[PDB]
Amino acid sequence: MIVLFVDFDYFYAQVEEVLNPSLKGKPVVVCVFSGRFEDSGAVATANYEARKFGVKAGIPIVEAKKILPNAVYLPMRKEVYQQVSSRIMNLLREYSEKIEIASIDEAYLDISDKVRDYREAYNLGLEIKNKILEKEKITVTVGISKNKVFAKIAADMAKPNGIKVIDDEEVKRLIRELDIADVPGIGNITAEKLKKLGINKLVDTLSIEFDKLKGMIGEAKAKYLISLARDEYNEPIRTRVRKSIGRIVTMKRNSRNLEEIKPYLFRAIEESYYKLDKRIPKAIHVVAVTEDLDIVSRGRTFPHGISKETAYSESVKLLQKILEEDERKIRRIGVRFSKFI
DNA sequence: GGGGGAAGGATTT
DNA sequence: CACGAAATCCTTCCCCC
Ligand SMILES: Nc1nc2c(ncn2[C@H]2C[C@H](O)[C@@H](COP(=O)(O)OP(=O)(O)OP(=O)(O)O)O2)c(=O)[nH]1
Ligand SMILES: [Ca+2]
Ligand SMILES: [Ca+2]
Ligand SMILES: [Ca+2]
Repeated sequence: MIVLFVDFDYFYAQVEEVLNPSLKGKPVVVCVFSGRFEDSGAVATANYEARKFGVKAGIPIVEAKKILPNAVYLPMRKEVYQQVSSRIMNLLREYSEKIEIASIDEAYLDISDKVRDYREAYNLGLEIKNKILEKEKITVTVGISKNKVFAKIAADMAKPNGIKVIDDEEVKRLIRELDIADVPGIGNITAEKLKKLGINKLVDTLSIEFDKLKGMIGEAKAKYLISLARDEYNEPIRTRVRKSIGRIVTMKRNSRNLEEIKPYLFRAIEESYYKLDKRIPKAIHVVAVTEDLDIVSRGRTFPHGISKETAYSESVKLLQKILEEDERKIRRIGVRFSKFI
């Protein structure tokens, strides 16, 4: 079982770079301006020239402006990146059929066939990096191991613009040397729940009774960590398919006024439908980010599809339902459509 | 007891 | 201060064999 993971480097930043070469070399920060005030918003991502000074995805634009005032700040253009991504995903098909597109810039290729050992894998890794750097002028980091989880950790260790093979000899030492927090799927919250159990490496999972672990982190993730530590993880690569579409927007001000909110909620629906393009959804949820970044949502599943007019009608009710309960002001508002016909 | 759908959340990338 | 989008998993509630 040989898995090849491809991760496009500082993707958005790099695309903006590609589209305007003069930018290369300078510190670039791709932003998402909320429009509340001046420079309100957050960082979608940044290139390494900015990354090394602490400017990273998540921080407010204002905190980034404070660290690197003379860096280039571009608005985020999601659509563009999307089409550059897909074109690259096509070039990857010319190397395998068994492909899983995890995100806008991640992909696992099952190449157990077209190879047989790692020496001929590290080669296909270079055939792919170079191929991509050529047709689209974009650098990627390749990771190669026996399963998706390790294929990915490989890339993490080798980025940016790198390639790495995690055979088996080392997979053994990693199950003991790797910090549990650096395991895909283990977030900050899960990483911390694992300290209170004495789990600081994968191996420590074998030392704990399964039930005390299922109670702390749930069964799924428990069976996940164990399988990996017990070195028998083998999830397959498969074609993932869109299950939901949506959009959440930020309001210029926080409010509880229905008539003051409806315009944002409607614009969200309008955009969601544009993206739905031909897909008919049976389920709708109205999501809201309260005044203290807490996520609230209400929904309804219908026996039939949902016409645009129905959606308008329903969303207004679901929002009212939200204001009925939570007495907190609303900062962000949006919708999501699922259960397509 | 346990299937199976719903809904509202939690957590991760 | 602190945007966005989508997946999976969890706990709870419910109708009913
Ligand atoms: N709006 C927004 N976009 C994000 C965020 N994190 C990642 N993205 C987007 C833009 C990133 O270029 C893209 C790929 O994510 P990583 O692959 O997580 O980001 P990036 O490629 O810059 O770093 P990397 O190549 O993985 O070392 O996803 C985020 O927190 N907010
Ligand atoms: Ca990544
Ligand atoms: Ca990446
Ligand atoms: Ca992690």
